[PDB]
Parts: sequence; C-alpha cells; structure tokens
Amino acid sequence: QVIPIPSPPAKYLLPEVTVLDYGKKCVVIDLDETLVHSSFKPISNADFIVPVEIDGTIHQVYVLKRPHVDEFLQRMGQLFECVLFTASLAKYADPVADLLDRWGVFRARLFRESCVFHRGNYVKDLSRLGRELSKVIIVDNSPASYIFHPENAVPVQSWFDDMTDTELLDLIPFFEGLSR
Repeated sequence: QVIPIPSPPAKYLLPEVTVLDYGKKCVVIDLDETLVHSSFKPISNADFIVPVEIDGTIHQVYVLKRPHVDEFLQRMGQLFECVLFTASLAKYADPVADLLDRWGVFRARLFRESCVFHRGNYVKDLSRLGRELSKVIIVDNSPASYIFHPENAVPVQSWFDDMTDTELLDLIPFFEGLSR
C-alpha cells in the first residue's frame, strides 16, 4: 500500500471487447509469410526497411508486402475485430506493423510474449484470447501455430516473393460471405 504495487497480470491475451467491436468475429492474423516476407539479405525492391537492434547491434530488415495486403487489411478492418498475432520478436514485428497498418485496422498486436513453446513449436493458443471460440478465425501460413485449433483456420500458403499470388484478394469474398 505505501508505494503502488506493480500492475497485476491480465488473465486473457486481449482486453474485453470494446463498443465498436460488439457483434464482430475476431480474426487472428499472422505476419511472417502470411502478410509479408522479411530478410536480412539486401534487396533493391523492398517495401520497407526496418532497423532492428539485437544484442547492441543493428540489423537492417528488408520487408516485401504480399500482393493485395492493403486491400485485404482495409476490408478486414471494416468487418472484424482484427488481431495481429505473431511468434516474432516485437522489436521487429511492431515497427513492421506501424508501416503496414496505416489505418488503425489492428485492434491489438500480440508477439512472442503471447505464444507458448510446445514440442518444438510456438503455439498461438486461441482459447487464451478471451473470445468465443466459434467466433474466432485464424489467418496463418504455419499450421503448427494453430495446432490446438485447426478447425478455426482457413488454409493460407506461405508467401516469400511471388507477385502473382492472389490469396489475400481471394480471402476478401470468403470473409465477406462469413460476415454474411
């Protein structure tokens, strides 16, 4: 009581759903190989460059945007409570999301701290979100991420650099139809 006790830990990944989000499915979206592909190998046509300090030293990260990601994120931001959920380091993923999400589309961003190590893999345990599970969808290229919840996952192919990819555009009418 004398001096303030540090903040007591939340029991759920997300806060309670806000007003503008009542009645909306929660869509958990992955970052790496889902929305973008990053390397440390320099390329001339990167979409973003992000400097990341690890162990006191600066790495330049080169980020390519999967085709149609802007249009996809824009429409998802209109229809759902969107949550970025990655097993990537927040020091990397956060500044990337700042450049990618220019429109307040993501209600929340969850990184490595929100993933659990299970038998070689980093799992996104959807029962921890604080949301109705029949009202959660996961958009993620790595089935190992959703090992506990494969019924909530629409299959998403890993994306590296193929500019003919249209999976995010094809996701739009799928998600519109289940917005109903």
